[PDB]
Amino acid sequence: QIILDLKIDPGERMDPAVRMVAGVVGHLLFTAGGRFTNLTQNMARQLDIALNDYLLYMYNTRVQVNYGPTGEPLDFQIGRNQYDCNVFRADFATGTGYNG
Amino acid sequence: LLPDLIAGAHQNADPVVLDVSWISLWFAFNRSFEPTHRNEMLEVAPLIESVYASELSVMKVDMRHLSLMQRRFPDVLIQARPSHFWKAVLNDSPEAVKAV
Amino acid sequence: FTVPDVQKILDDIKALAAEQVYKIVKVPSISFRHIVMQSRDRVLRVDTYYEEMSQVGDVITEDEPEKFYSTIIKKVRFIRGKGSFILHDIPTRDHRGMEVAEPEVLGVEFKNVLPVLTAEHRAMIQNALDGSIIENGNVATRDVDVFIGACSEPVYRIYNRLQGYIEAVQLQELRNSIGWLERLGHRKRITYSQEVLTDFRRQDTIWVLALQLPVNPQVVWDVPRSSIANLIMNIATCLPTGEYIAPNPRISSITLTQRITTTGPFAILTGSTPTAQQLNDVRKIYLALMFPGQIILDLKIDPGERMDPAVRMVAGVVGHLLFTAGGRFTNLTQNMARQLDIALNDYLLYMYNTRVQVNYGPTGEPLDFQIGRNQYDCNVFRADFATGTGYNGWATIDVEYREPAPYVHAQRYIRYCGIDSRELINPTTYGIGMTYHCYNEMLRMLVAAGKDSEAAYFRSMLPFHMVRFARINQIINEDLHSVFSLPDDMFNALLPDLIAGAHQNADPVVLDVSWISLWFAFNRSFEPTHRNEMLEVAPLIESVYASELSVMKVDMRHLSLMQRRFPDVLIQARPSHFWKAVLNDSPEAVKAVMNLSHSHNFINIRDMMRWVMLPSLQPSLKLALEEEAWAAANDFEDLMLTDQVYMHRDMLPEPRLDDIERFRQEGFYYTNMLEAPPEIDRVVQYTYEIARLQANMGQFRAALRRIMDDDDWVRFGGVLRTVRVKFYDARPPDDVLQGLPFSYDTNERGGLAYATIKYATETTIFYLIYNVEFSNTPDSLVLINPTYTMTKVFINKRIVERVRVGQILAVLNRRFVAYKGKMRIMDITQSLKMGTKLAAPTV
Amino acid sequence: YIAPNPRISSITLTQRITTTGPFAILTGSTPTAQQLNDVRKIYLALMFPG
Amino acid sequence: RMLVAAGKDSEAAYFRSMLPFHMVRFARINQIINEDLHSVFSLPDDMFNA
Repeated sequence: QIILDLKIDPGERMDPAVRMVAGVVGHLLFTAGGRFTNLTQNMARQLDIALNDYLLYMYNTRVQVNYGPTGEPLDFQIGRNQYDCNVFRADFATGTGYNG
Repeated sequence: LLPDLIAGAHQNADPVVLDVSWISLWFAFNRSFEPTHRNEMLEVAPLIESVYASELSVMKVDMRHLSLMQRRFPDVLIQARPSHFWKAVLNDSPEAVKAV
Repeated sequence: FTVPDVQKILDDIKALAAEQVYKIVKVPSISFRHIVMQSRDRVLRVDTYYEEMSQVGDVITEDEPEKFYSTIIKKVRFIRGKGSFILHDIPTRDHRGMEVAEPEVLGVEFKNVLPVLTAEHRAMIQNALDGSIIENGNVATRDVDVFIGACSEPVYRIYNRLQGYIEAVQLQELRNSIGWLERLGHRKRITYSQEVLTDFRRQDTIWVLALQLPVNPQVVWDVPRSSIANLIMNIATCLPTGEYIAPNPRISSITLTQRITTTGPFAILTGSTPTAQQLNDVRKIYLALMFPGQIILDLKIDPGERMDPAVRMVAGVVGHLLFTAGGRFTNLTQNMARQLDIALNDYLLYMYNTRVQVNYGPTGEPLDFQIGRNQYDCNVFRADFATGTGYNGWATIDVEYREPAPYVHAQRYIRYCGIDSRELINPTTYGIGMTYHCYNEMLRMLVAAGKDSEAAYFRSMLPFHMVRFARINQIINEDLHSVFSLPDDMFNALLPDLIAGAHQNADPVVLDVSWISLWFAFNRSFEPTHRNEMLEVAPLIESVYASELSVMKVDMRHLSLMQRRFPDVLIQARPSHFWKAVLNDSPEAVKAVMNLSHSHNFINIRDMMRWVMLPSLQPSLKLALEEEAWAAANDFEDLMLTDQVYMHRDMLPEPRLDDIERFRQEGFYYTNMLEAPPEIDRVVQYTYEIARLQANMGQFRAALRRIMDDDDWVRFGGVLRTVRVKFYDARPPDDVLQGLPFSYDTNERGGLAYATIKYATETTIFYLIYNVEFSNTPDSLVLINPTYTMTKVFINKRIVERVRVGQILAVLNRRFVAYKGKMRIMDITQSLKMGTKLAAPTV
Repeated sequence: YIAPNPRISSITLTQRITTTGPFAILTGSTPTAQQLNDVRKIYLALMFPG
Repeated sequence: RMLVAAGKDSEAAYFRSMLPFHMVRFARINQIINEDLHSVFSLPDDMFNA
């Protein structure tokens, strides 16, 4: 029965890492699938972008990435075991990528 | 509600939309909720709404009766509008449920 | 940054974005009025719209067609702004168990005929008032009201069109606008908001948008010879500003001053210090690298300056690495390549010793030899744009079409030396172990020349090199994607454009710098620590700009067809006349925007004609309103100008009052309005030439008196005349009654006779009412000599009508839409501008 | 007598960077009385051919 | 075409920009010659062709 949203305004300044960690905590802290909902589509997409960008920006020596066909975020495979991050995208009918 | 929101169907129950900040998610990640005591008015919770229900019951009843004369008598109700008897009953009524 | 004129004009554009043409009222504009005579059952119904146009503008004359165009545009804008209103919070009452409207919201005023009515008429008008109903209809699954009112057709069509526009906005446009905008937010790394769509009233609120969001790229691109203008305004609105930083000096300390006793050219150029001109030149170089093809660098050597050999050989060997100028695009003209190659051929020969055997090539072309123990063929490093060798993009993928782009005419993702623009860069550690072909081969031939120190230097600052191309990669592939970018087929032609030697295409601008400038560019790196602040308003700017362009396009399309419809009044005219007519009636913003382009290169009328036959137009409310307005304004009869005028003697009626009461019950009025044009046998066409010869012979006035004794009609000229409406209660003045539709003067000067004849340009229509007194004789108005009137004008449209008691309400045939007073209306057009930029992580 | 548009020789791109004319050294020049006389003479020879 | 062949480009660009001014100056001089000067004191075609 309650819907959240994300606020922007120029009056505040932050380290960009807040969103980098915020995508992770959002995917680990809300439920957006099953038989109900807690998110709306736009901020779910924003969290998807945040998690993708956290999985992309890295500081050690580089590992190899293979990008997928479409321009949707998380369309790639990564690393030595070739783990597919495409399962982490959010869809309301399916509900992958959250606590539910 | 979930098919309503995912299909855009017109619904009676609006899910209330709120807004938080980005770093607030990470802060809420590092907290826990502990109710060291329970609400006192819980011990008088049920009977309250019973009184609530009773008042609503009463008003619903005379609402119906008002409609009767709209069918019964057109000439003394030349300017009949449902808001007329709605406000007439809603004036002579306890202010509590009206405030609710 | 920007020159202040462009900043001022873009601020003016944003200001011009934020005004409102539509209106929200409670009762629509009143269109019909009733004049009550001494007649108690017949009144004069007059639609006030006709007289309302009749009092606007100045007289039309054939000598000034530009003023004619200005008046036409003014009247069209008058009718356009006349009906731009939306009904909201409409009053009503309730009886017969049904909600009934108000006589005011009917749009018709007849309050001044009630007290002279009778009992039966009051009963009938009461029943007719009770007749009107309001239906609880629906639109887009939202409840609305339907009722019947009265309005003139030209306003009604614009009202219907705006209803269609708002229905289309409420149906599909805003969702796809939001989706498009969010795709830009994803790609451009810019965050937006939807808070205003998410209150607890969102389900029952009517949305309004003034600007359509998705912008057609061809509408900006079709502007002829505006490529330079698009470029300059792109770099004005999208180019950000960072800072320059050098790497650790211990690098250059250990690589080119490992030996202290000896020295090299690089050892002397690494201790150099710049001046302001070199910083400006490095600015120019980075500007060139942020825009391939359109910006090309050239060379200057100042007359007061002298070059140094160390400077030039270092310049060549470093410029082989700082540019990509081959393959499918280019960066530098051929002269640049020739001097860089000459400097290379000098650098590979200054220290030539026994331990290196070099086989000189037979050709006289410079840089033709083989060097090293492998005896590598150094002939590859010729700079030909066909193969692209000698640059950085040689043997490297640069142009690709990965995913469906937001901006449909720009699909590109430009990747220099194989790096990708999707990974965010950690510049302190990124780039230790990435490489490509040309850099490695350059290292191999540097060692093959025996130059150890330069090899160590370049290998040391390989990460520096590639990370500043990484920053440039970011600044090119996320910020600069907009409708101002170079179109794909347009972009494909630059290499044929450069190598062919012709200029059918737009010629890219050129730029010039110095030799040591590229050295001072090499050992610096750019960082975008502060992005430009006008990014979040760009989509709004395009939608307005595209709207104004489409407005002038449709104005050209219809106004170019004026002369064919009216030959006799636009005889001496030119297309330049309506060109200046619309230049006088447009805001200054688009004029300045086309000033930045058309100042450099010339345009002509056929350029505009081909521009306006281009079918590119951008969806907007103003376009819809104007298009249906000009469609409604096609009949110039509604444009209060006509030629159906006649000078004909008729007699005013002078009635017999046998019964005062019966005559008073009926409504008698006079008008010299003509029901139909007369037969062609009773009228003769007169021009200036026949009148001139008539005066010349000396039988001018006598001919007119004779032909009018013949009781005929005269059509003085085919020149249009302004029309004017009057109402009176008494006799009109003699000037308008007995007046002549022409002018004729003759004087004497110096033994000669002079004569001039004019045709009247101002004509009027008027209505006369007869009021009688009870104690009057039946022959009170009877005169021995009836009066002469000599003005007759014909109009198709029934401007004024005498109406009986019941026929007044037959006008009720307009289907009007209403929104409930418990609704609310907002607009979120300026809400397009909101948004924040996600600064990339930086070290 | 009318001078040409100043924007033909150069165009600006930002606050500091701007193109320069190939004949920039000759563009910044102003005639004398004799040079005005010569300009008049050229236009008169132009205006009557032959 | 000659200056393009001569490797000279910026001068060619300046002239290609300059051309319309040149030809409209000559268009106006054509108007002056053919319209303004029609008088008996103009040279007849015999002398002009001789």
